[PDB]
Amino acid sequence: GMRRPTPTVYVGRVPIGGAHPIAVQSMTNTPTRDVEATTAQVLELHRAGSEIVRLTVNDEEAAKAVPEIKRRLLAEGAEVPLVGDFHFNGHLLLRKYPKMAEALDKFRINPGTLGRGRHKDEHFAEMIRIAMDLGKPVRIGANWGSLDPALLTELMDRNARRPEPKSAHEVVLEALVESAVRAYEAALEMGLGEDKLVLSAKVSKARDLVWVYRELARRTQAPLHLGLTEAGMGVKGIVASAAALAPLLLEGIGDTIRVSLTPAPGEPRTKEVEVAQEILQALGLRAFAPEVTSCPGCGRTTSTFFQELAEEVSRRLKERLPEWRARYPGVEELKVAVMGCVVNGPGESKHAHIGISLPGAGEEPKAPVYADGKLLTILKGEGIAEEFLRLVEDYVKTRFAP
Amino acid sequence: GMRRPTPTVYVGRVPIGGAHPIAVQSMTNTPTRDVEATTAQVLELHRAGSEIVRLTVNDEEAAKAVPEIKRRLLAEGAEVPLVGDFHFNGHLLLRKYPKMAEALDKFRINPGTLGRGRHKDEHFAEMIRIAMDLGKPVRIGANWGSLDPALLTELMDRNARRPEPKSAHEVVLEALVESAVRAYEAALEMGLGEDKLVLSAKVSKARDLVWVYRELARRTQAPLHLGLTEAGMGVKGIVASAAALAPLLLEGIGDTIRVSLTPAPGEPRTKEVEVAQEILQALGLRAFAPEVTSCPGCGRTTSTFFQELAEEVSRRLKERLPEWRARYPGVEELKVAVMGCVVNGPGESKHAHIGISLPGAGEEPKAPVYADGKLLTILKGEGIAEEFLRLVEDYVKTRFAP
Ligand SMILES: C[C+](CO)[C@H](O)COP(=O)(O)OP(=O)(O)O
Ligand SMILES: C[C+](CO)[C@H](O)COP(=O)(O)OP(=O)(O)O
Ligand code: SF4
Ligand code: SF4
Repeated sequence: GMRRPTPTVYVGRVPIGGAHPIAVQSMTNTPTRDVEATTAQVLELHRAGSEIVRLTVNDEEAAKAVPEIKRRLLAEGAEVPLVGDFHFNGHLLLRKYPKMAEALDKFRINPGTLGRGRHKDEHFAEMIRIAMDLGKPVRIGANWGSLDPALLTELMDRNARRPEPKSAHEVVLEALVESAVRAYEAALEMGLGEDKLVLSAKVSKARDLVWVYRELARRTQAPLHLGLTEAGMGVKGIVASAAALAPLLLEGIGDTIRVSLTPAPGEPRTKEVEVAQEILQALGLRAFAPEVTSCPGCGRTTSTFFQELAEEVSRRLKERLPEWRARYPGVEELKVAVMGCVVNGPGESKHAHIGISLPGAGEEPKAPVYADGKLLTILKGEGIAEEFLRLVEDYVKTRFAP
Repeated sequence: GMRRPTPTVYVGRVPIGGAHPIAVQSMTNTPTRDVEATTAQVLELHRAGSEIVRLTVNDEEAAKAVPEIKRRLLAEGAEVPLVGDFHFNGHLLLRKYPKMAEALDKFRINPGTLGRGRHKDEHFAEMIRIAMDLGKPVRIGANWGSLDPALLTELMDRNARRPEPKSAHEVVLEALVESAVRAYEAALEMGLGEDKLVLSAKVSKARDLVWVYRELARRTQAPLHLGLTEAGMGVKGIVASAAALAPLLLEGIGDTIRVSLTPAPGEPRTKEVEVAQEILQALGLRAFAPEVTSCPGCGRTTSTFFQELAEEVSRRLKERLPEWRARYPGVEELKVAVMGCVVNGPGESKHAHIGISLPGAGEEPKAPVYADGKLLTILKGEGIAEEFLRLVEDYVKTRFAP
């Protein structure tokens, strides 16, 4: 289950591929024609951790805005790469607005939103030609919400000739993979470099996504852009996204990710970037920020004190991070434990860089603190929380000193 | 990647094993001695979907309370099975309080919290004897927060003799597996039935959990209780839990799950049960409630109207569910789509049972609705939301009629 080798594709300054960290990306939801709102959100997403940012380029007004958005970003020294998302008229917009084409750092094509049969091949070829002329990379991104219907008919007739035809659902997933593979092969044949081609083939159900990506990974050599499309709102969207991605990421499949959450009204667009980072950090693939390991608490602990302490520690680590990031290289790998009682508290604290085990039911009112697998001190009284946070600050300064 | 066969273990009326749905469980956080608070929370957890509920049985006052909690549950016709969580003094509490022993529906033993070496074997044997005498099932639950240190030394010396010794971390994971396996074999040898034994071996990091469970699954025949221990707070705990479980569940490993979230202060203990259900539903393993598939929205849609509609649909489905569950068998499998524009909106809506595709940028102000893969109607004007919800109600009545 080691990382799938792939050629490197640069999206701006960010390399994508088997030799590189899995890159977090996101997409804006502001109208792209609104230069102020869109530039602000691109910066917001980038500051949250979005290494690459996509924006829809849906019409001429959007196309006209892109060079000004890019100008404004550069003016503040924000080197975030921009992906243009094209559907239906990508070939017209790229042809008509060469300054937009040049301002983007990558073009997204969807093989199912090119046009009707004869025109499809030529629309696709025009986009690919422009990308080659400008040295831009392309994502060929299929999505089962926009599956090429002629290809689906071809595969439905192939399936019908089988001694045991597969289900309609299965054929749809075959067709999605085929859509991406065919387009990938067509681009290569036209001369686009392996260093300029990323593929995706998204579906909205986890088990299907796994199947699809295993097929992509086997059939192609490209870096893969992995995501569960239309994952939805709230806890459902978070859970579905994690569930879908983890099996693939653990098998070494995927070179960049996007988490497709529906924000609740008033919820920041940066939530999807947090989720993406948590997925990669949970699986030990990247480290972005200190993490807190804590027990659920049970009838052995005093629920509110323990929950308050864990919350307070997490809050403080988040407040310290900007400073820590600047002073203490490697601090993103910090593991801190906050535990409710003696059953697992010392042991889990010993597995962390530093951890505290509160006293639970039946225990003397003292809280041992462990660091690097051994007892550091024992805390008691009021301000356990502030004392522990001081010990954590001390530990960081020593362990992650430059 | 089909379901691992296992013998069936009944926990109360709930069967656990390869022939049965993966059971959702949880654990209380109230002091077990508080009969009113604990009974209330057991009912709350059970009504949220916890098919089995664990409670700590840490001391004599807790032990004395258990038969009254069980009485109170039965008095309201709540047949929820109770698992007693025992550490350090399990053998003393079960011996001293036979009415507690009989009131429980399953005993949890942790091989690392039995006692010191010589006494450990006898403590374990006493618990197992009582379980056999009463016909109770047992979980032998190892946890790396409470790993038997003598076993770890034995395995550290075995490792040191290897031509290429493994890391200390790797040896810890070996020891955790060995702890569970040895105890399982010991229980079987003493005469406890294969129909009375569930195993777990929990760690707090996802990739390690996968390794551990693949080993358990191979080395034993028991049903497995799967969970990422000490998963933590908030989005991190949710994501880590999903990430850890999905690879295993998709490979067919795991017969019951528990999600080990730390509640934020004032957050209900039922959140962990929601998360558990979302994991299983995301992976197509169980269906608990209708789900909404929605796009993230982008610069093609009007952010707030779309986000409000998706939120409103999700809210309404949740309000209708108790009634629907009673009237319309199978409704838990309902899939509804709410989509932002024409790019993926119709296609994704066609994959749902019923879905709506709002008009995005450039489009006529009309919203097609699809059901069973084909156009049902087209909505326009105000009250699109109420009209769509009426269509969904109509669709449910027809499709899931008894
Ligand atoms: C932006 C858009 C056009 O496909 C989609 O509806 C959803 O975004 P997504 O889930 O990131 O999927 P794509 O990579 O865009 O296929
Ligand atoms: C309740 C308790 C005693 O092990 C733990 O700290 C945590 O609960 P858990 O994460 O469900 O892990 P166990 O199944 O109890 O090993
Ligand atoms: S460490 Fe103690 S308080 Fe925390 S859930 Fe475990 S047993 Fe309960
Ligand atoms: S369906 Fe349309 S509005 Fe929704 S994210 Fe996709 S492209 Fe954007």
